[PDB]
Amino acid sequence: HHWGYGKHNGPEHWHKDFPIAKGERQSPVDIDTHTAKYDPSLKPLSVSYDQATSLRILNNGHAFNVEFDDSQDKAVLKGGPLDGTYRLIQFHFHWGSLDGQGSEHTVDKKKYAAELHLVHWNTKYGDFGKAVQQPDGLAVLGIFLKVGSAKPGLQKVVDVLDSIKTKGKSADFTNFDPRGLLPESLDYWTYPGSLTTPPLLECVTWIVLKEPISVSSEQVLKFRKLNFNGEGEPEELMVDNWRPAQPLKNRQIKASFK
Ligand SMILES: Nc1c(F)cc(S(=O)(=O)Nc2nnc(S(N)(=O)=O)s2)cc1Cl
Ligand SMILES: Nc1c(F)cc(S(=O)(=O)Nc2nnc(S(N)(=O)=O)s2)cc1Cl
Ligand SMILES: [Zn+2]
Repeated sequence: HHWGYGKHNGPEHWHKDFPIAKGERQSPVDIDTHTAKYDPSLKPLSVSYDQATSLRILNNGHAFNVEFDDSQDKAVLKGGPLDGTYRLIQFHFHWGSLDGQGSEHTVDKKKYAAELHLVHWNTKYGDFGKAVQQPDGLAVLGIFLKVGSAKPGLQKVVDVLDSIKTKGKSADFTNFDPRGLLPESLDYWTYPGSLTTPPLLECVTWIVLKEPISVSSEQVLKFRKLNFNGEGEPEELMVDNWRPAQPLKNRQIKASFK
């Protein structure tokens, strides 16, 4: 039936309905830190989220998305390998059933407990819909989450999760500041890729931060209490909603740091 992360509709099945699954620039990929090359042509990365307007949080049966108002440039990503301005539309996470797995991208094969994706679209293309029809339509800022100390800026998300336990549920989630989810350093790796979930469109410039943010065991645990299924259907814990590393093929990963 519908794609998912189960044994019969998981990552290894997606190619049947979404051929691009075996394309040339699929994500995520393993980040070989030694093979990644520092790039001088990379302009300073700019993350301007002070005017961010969060609107709501929703369970789409695959993960939960915190959406933002992107009708105006309020939260934009610029600089780095990007040409132009990209507006934040939503962010979500990917996590595992255990602390030892969960991230989509990996660093020297190392898997983190989870991974944060802040999705942005290129303003030159008018809307998100048109942006996903362009090779450079999107820019996703990926941040790894390791288990350790609690991340203050993530608790507001964690505490609202009970109100959107099942697929289809959503709740007002205004005045949330995404800056509270950013690590100290902005050092990153970047490469051309795709969405990590169907339709797996290859319209993404990936920017993955090197420094992980640390979250508490209890914060991650609450992520695992969510449900893939709908309210009246049998319970299936929302865990391991990540796609494994895909072939890098003809691509190079650039580092913004030497
Ligand atoms: N417009 C547009 C786009 F959004 C994406 C891709 S693509 O990602 O390179 N190729 C695929 N086109 N459809 C695909 S799917 N979901 O496998 O059927 S992905 C090509 C074009 Cl031309
Ligand atoms: N066409 C199209 C698209 F390319 C993407 C999304 S989306 O759900 O908002 N975006 C996400 N889908 N995958 C994500 S990931 N894990 O960041 O690569 S972002 C929805 C539609 Cl309808
Ligand atoms: Zn994602």
